[PDB]
Amino acid sequence: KSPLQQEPSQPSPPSPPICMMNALVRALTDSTPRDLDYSRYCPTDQAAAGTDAEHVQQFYNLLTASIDVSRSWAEKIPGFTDLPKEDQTLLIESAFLELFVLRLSIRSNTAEDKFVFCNGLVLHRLQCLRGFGEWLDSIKDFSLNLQSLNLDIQALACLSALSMITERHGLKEPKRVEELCNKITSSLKDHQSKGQALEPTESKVLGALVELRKICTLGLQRIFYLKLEDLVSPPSIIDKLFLDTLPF
Repeated sequence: KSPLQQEPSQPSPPSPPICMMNALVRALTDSTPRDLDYSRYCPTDQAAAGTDAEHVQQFYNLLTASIDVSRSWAEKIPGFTDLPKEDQTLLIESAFLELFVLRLSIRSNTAEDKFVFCNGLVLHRLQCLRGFGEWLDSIKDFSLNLQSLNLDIQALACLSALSMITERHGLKEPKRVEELCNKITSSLKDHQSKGQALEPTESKVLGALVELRKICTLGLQRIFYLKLEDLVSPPSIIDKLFLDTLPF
């Protein structure tokens, strides 16, 4: 009598408003040290006296703390949990080095040649030169460029989420990760329109994004040689990350 065909053409009322930008910023502000720790901070530190083995030990200890902080950072993000369990794990492991570098560069001061970690620990430049070496130096150069961009708090919050969220390879539903990426870009996009220019600085971000990626692969390269040496052998979590992640 009355058959149905074609699309329903339902307007579909808009979803209720969400403070997406605020949530990202809130998480970003809490994951920063206040007390600060300069007990081991020194103006001069030459690579010597167990430089390799001791520094390598320091390297994993810092990352172990960094990844837990990164996890909490991801956990604070709204809609992060909604993604499959495996997706959330894949995103964290792949983006752990990127988040550490990105967050470290923002917090660090290139003019002062000092690096401030999310734990408040400061390793100047030479202190991390023992292992990172030229790898650290690249981060300092990257940080200077990043500072030039400025990137407000809200803009920065979306970008850190953007770095964390991206299509990998054996992803759970590429679209789950992409869905979240679009969500971050939605908040971010309105942020870029807030300024008088109304021009998105994403293109500038992508140029620094490639450089950021170079650091991510550089981190893998440095540790690859150190692991062959096996000065102290990486922890299960960090070694797991290396094997789980791929250079491609």
